[PDB]
Amino acid sequence: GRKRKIDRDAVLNMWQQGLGASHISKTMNIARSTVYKVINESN
Repeated sequence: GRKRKIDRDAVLNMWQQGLGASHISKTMNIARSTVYKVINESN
C-alpha cells in the first residue's frame, strides 16, 4: 500500500520541527545513526 500501514510522520516530525540527532533520538526512540538510515531514505 502507499499511505495505509506505514510510518513516516514520526521521524519526519523530529527533523521538520528543528531538532538534531540527540533530541531527534530522545523524542523519537531511535539511535542518532539509525535516524540517518531513515533521513537518507527520504521516505
